[PDB]
Amino acid sequence: ERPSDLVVNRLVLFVVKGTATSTHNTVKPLILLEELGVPHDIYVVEKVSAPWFSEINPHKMVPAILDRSPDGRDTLRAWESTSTLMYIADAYDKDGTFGGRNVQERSEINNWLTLHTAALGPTAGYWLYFYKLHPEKLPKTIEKLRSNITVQYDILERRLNEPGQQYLALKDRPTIADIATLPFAMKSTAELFGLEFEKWPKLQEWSVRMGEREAVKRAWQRVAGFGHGEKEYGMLE
Amino acid sequence: SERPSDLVVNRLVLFVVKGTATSTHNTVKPLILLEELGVPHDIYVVEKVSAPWFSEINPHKMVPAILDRSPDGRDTLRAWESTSTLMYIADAYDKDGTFGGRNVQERSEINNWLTLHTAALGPTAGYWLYFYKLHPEKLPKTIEKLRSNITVQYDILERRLNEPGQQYLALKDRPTIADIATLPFAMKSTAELFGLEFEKWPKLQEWSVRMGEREAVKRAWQRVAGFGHGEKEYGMLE
Repeated sequence: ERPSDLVVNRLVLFVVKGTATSTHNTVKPLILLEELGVPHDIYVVEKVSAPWFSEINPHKMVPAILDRSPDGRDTLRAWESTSTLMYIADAYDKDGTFGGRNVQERSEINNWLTLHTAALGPTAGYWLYFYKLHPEKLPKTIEKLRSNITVQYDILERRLNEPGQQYLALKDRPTIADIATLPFAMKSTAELFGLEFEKWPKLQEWSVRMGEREAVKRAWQRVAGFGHGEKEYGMLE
Repeated sequence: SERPSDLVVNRLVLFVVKGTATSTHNTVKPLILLEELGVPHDIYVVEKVSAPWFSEINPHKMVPAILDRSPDGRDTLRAWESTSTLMYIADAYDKDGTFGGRNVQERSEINNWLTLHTAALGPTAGYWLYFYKLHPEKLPKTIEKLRSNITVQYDILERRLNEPGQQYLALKDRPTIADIATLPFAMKSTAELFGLEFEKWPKLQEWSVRMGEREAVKRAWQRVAGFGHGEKEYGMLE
């Protein structure tokens, strides 16, 4: 079965009702969609648990993307934020502006993108679970995860301190790697972790440089408002 | 912080450590693909991942890592994080898209299941092994929760493999970098280390034995166990 209003004519990004702690992963694909000007629709999921949604993403989370295939005969699906970034970059960044133009560029883009996906992303994800969602409070665990977040921030700082290394993967311009990292490496998010983000200056400078991009501003502005517009759930107009 | 005398990049150099039961689950992943594609490569057994010269190669101070020559051969590039190593090898040495994916459709599913493993099972297992063995104190209330999350992942993989003709995680027809990335953390030996009955997920076990029958996978497990236990313990192997 399926919902009535769910129809794919363009890329379809699945999000939830905007909050502080529900947007840090959904904003990632939205930043890239805003950077490339890809035509897309927003579908606000009421219950990620809903059986129809688990057929789209078996991990039962946002973001998730349903899109028609290149030919336009069949539809494609992408889930896990890092997997949404790659799929867009594959299908919409033909110039490799954000995906990488050759093997050498991609090699560094996949390094920093994957580092985030495997280290800082899960570490931050587990931290938020044990802090807010876990029925019991385990402060020894929450402390060890907060300790691991600083180890990651350190690795980002070290990289951004290297000569002319303005962005994480490439010196010259931002890549999906930078988009994947920004939501878990900004002053707002550091403060939530109970960290002084000034301690990592170059990582703070980097976050501000990224934050001043019009596409990043629009993404944060829009992702906050989803589910608080004229339509509470389903396909937004 | 000198780069060791014997460290030279004439071809793809895969960085590993001394082979154990604990030290081959991530370093086997790029080695499986290298064996599957028959890529010419060297093995460099790192004595100390803490060594400052190694931190210049992989700032996360872990294996696997890769130094390789650029396509033209004039420049030197690096790959670190097991999932990053697979994606690089596929990009540089899998032009047919046999494991990397041939078109957008195939890659979409390959990236999905690859990323799931990279973001969910991989980091969950890695945190589980840490608190169990490496963390000075043992906190039972936390460690149980990670084991409880490993099962939720095993359940998602079982649901996928139960779909009609879904012989492999990403694609129906053949194995991809997604399957190579998941295997080490979804096999009977690794399920028993987690204190789980791997029979409870039949199709996932069927998948795990079928992947083990592949000659490239057998060669990888064989070789990765033997690194550092040969005549040369550390440095570039021959």
